[PDB]
Amino acid sequence: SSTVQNDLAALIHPNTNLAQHREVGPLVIARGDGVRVFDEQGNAYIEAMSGLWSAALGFSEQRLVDAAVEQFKQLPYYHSFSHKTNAPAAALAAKLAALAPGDLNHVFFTNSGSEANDSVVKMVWYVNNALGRPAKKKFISRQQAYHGATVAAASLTGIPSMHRDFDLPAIPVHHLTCPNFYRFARPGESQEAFTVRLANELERYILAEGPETIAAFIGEPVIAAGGVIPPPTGYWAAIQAVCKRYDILVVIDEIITGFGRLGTMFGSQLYGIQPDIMVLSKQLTSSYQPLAAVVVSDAMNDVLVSQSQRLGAFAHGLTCTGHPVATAVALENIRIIEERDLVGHVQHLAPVFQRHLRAFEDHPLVGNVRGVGLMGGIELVADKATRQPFAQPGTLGGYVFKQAHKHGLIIRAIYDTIAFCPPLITTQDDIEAIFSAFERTLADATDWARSQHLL
Amino acid sequence: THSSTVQNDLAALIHPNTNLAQHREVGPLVIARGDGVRVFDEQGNAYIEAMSGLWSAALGFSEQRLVDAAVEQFKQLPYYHSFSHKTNAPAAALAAKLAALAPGDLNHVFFTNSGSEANDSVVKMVWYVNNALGRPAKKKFISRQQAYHGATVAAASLTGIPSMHRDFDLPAIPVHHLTCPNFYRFARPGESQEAFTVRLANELERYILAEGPETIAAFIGEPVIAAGGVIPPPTGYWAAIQAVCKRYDILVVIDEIITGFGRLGTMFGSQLYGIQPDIMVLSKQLTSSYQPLAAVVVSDAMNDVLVSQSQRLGAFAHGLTCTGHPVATAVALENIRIIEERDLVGHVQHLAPVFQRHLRAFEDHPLVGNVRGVGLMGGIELVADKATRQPFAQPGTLGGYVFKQAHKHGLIIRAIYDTIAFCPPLITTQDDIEAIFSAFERTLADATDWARSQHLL
Repeated sequence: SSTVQNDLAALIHPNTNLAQHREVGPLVIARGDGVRVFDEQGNAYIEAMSGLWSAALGFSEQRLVDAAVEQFKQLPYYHSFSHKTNAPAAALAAKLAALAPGDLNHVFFTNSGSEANDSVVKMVWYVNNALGRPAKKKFISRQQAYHGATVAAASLTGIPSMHRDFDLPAIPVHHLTCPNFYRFARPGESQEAFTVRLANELERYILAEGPETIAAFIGEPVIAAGGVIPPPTGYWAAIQAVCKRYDILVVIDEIITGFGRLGTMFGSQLYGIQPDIMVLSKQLTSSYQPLAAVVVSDAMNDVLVSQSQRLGAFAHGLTCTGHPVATAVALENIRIIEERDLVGHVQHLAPVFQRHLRAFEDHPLVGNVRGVGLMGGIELVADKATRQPFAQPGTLGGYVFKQAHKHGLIIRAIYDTIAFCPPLITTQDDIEAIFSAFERTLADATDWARSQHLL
Repeated sequence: THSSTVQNDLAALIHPNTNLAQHREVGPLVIARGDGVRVFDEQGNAYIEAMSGLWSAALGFSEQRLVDAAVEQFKQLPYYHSFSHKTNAPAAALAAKLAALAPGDLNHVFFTNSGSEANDSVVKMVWYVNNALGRPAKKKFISRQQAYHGATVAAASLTGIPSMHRDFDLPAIPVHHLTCPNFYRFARPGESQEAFTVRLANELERYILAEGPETIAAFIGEPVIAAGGVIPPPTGYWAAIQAVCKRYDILVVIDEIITGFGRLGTMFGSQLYGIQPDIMVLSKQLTSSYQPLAAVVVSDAMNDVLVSQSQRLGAFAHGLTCTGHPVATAVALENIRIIEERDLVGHVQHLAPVFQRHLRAFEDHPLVGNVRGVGLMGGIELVADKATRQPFAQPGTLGGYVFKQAHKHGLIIRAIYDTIAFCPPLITTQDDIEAIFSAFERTLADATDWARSQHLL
């Protein structure tokens, strides 16, 4: 059987229209090279999304392969239960502690960001039980947030299509307004005034619920999967100021913004966030190995230790927690990012990247352009004057996603917002190639949107 | 002075399933190198890994063919996702291979990284399918005391081991836990195993009728309870449980994350006990843990409802970044190929009688209350009084000693409170078995002296 035939017979795809899949079948990706991937027939595509916002070092970094191979040949697997450990997992924990801001000094490993955020929920409940605060358990998130796919993590997620028919949220979570200035600012309202309203919304909820029942706020510094939405001016100062006055932990999900994506090593630096807990994945390993990390404070670790003293063990763990090959790849991935000063590279490249995005502001299909560092979004709308969404949201974005392949370009459509998140290794020439292909794609999409009567 | 690894670990690493307070005092044991069924620490001490790590390293700790499979895939495509119709050859081939191996019409496969994610995915799929069918009340899960199904919030709610719930506010989804099917512990005086099975089936049916079958979506269970104490089911259990579930249209979810790929002497434990699952979950031996991978295999009927939902909702809005990871799935494919090529299921069938006899040699030992096991899994439960089956005053005190002391005799086992578990790699030889139990004999002698001096008896 062909790969296509194996796929159509047996594979349930994630985040895919499974009915349309029976008709159109899969696109088989066969090979990676730098910022490009190739399908089974040999067609080339510039991967302007780094896959899933994650392949920081591109798709053929032999030094990551080498790190995996070297570890495989010594010890291809061992666990970290019952005091057992391995050298890469311990070295990576120490490295993440050295990189993370403030007293974020203690690291717990998982396979995925979803597991990591599940672990945060469990750790926070555990610590507040240990502290004699058994009521202090509710989480606060936001509309359009993305924090993962497990039952708890997807309850923190605030994208409504990810809740529909899954009975989510299934744990106590409140979702604030999405901090999207373009979409929700009032006529003539400044970004600062929008932030005032968002911060007051958060505090109004805390006071109505009772702060003694609220354990934590979780958020991405920039909302990615929900639409590439940078925060409005002053937002993170205001949110932290509120949370600090109620002993509400600030959990910062850096699974996409971490490791240079915004032009600083962690997005928390750019926005002046001091997290109580920081969550990392994706560019942590360039997704060459499944790995995520939860980084917590000395104070939180001390409570975890006092719990083991009275309960006998920290009764939480995954079979591959601390996997020696996964953590060895991450350690090498970080070393490359530092040795090659890729954070500095993003700083150098971000202006031309952002300029290319904003060149489309006057385009007939474009309602808003936004972006920070090496992440960007171009939101297409049915009417520029009224910011009107399309009658069936995603109709035009879905076309752009498909049609870009014909021009050798992979982007990701978030309904009708076109996302860009290319590898940290992207060059000036790569940027020009991305936008040449996107120009051709958007010209096709203009003909298509007009014929389809979408505008 | 401590090694750099020890210093790094003590400064920064939060350990899973570890006493974090004791860890500050005793520090970590650094495992450095693998060699077949053995591992070596940083000091050069050697250990026969009688647990395959975490019940999982089926091919042992130095199988170069799995390394080769990872390398060959790394050189072509080190990562790509499976969202938005994208796919890769190893994930598609592995899906087809698992569908070919799985019983009945378990023909459709969803990939995750971990068993916990997989069981979380099962919970979501079951709720999704029941909403799709216009049955919004049919959502409750049934599990069992001492079950283990993972560590995420939902999966750990299905887990029935109380220490894994304590201070975590679990269960946190609707679940009911039946009696643990442990004949040694819960049989009445003179009761046969078949009679105990009847009582367990009637317990399940009474619960269903009292709750309302229209509110109950699924039963989940391991064929043999592993992390909960190596507890095989009593005679006829699975036939009886399945019949009740079928009577009330309750899905049967079989968690083969440990029993899968030959552990019990059949490719899947469902064959040994005559289980036909609606959903089967796989991990661990799937890759010998060389790569994080798990799989959910569902029936045609389940898949048809998932497809009808995408028709009306636009997408199956569920997925992990590394779902279907090409390196992880390529390693799993080669792992299965080696199991088949070397007929390791047949090898387990040959080893199992010898292994089980070595376990039962300890039945008459003064510390041993019960010996149990099937295939290449076994457990030796230590008790304070054999006549009354009395647990120890502080459960785990003796088991913890045995765990520590076995290292001194070159042996790694796992203590489940005071039950000693054995689950060696599929590649274990008869010589290896003799070495395991020679070292365990010496450890149990040490423990008998220690238990006496400690006044535990």
